Amino acid sequence: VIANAHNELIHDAVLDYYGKRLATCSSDKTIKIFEVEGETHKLIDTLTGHEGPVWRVDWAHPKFGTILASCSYDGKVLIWKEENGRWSQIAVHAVHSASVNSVQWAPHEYGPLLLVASSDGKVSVVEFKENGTTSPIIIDAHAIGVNSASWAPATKESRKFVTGGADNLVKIWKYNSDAQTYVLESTLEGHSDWVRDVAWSPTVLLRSYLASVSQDRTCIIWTQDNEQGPWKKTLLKEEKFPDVLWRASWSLSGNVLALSGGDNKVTLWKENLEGKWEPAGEVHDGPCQDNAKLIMKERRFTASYTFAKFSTGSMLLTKDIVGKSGVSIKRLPTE
Repeated sequence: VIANAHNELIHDAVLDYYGKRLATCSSDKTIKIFEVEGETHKLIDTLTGHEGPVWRVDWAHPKFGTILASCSYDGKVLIWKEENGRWSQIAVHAVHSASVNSVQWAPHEYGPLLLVASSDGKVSVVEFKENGTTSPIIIDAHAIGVNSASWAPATKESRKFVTGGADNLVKIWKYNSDAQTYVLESTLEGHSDWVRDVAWSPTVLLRSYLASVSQDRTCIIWTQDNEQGPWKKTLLKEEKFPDVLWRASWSLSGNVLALSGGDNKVTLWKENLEGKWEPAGEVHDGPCQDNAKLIMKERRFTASYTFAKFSTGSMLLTKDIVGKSGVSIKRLPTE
């Protein structure tokens, strides 16, 4: 009836490719690594190096070894690697001059490719190559600041990714061989406030599925039937959600969408009739019977902030301030 919780200001978490390694990052500048087995989480190492709140973390594909990517408000991205049980920092990606808000590895087919979004208004793509053919591609995306960037599924010029800025816009970028960089292929203007997160669905059918989440308390599903055709705008539901939406995540199959924010619970959404979206599920020292405050004012984060992410093996990890790791992981059949 009355619960005493730990300092769970965890901002992000990610489950590796099998489901044996969990990583969480928080506002207290620390990254934790958990050994996942069954329904219990074993802390094994605390990674330190960031001089500010850590916003995101993302595992690389196991075919590159055990590699973790983390980004922070300190404007830096850190690449961590485990060698014979030894966790060591093996890279510093500090090209951005402002809070780095998101990081995500590309589809393995492209290689050890990292996508980065920053409040400095730019997006960087760095192919780390262990033995050293490594130059970064830097792009101006959302002058007023980029909040999130997400890769598109694999099918060089076929490489694509979506971004969401503090200018209320969603932008789609494709790689151009002749230009030697990613170019703006589309701009979408559905939202009336900060786009908190954008997610490109891995589903492989006719249309392309795209989900944008905004500070205006609405979610938009973007669709594209033919590869060069326009982009259709479709509100998830007709009316606004009670509160701010923070995150969106597509399951690796079954095309199910997981929303963080809006209602007081992580809500799932599936599409079962042409262009109709409906709820398909849901998920639910301080006693509730420092500077993180300021940085969150500028970052416009509130107390109702939460996250949720789909993972291979059909898993969904959500924020749970009561767990040992502060994260819950439920396997979820999605078809």
